[PDB]
Amino acid sequence: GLEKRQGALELIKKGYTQQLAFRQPSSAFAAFVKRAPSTWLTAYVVKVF
Repeated sequence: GLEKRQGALELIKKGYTQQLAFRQPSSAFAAFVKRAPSTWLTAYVVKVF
């Protein structure tokens, strides 16, 4: 379709920002800022990022 890529990039940037909201001070990630850090999720975030 083309031209629809720009709208896709905004979704990636938006998803990136949201994921940062769940980033704990330990630089790790989890389902919530309260739940214990998940080794897998933290590793997965790196894979996509």
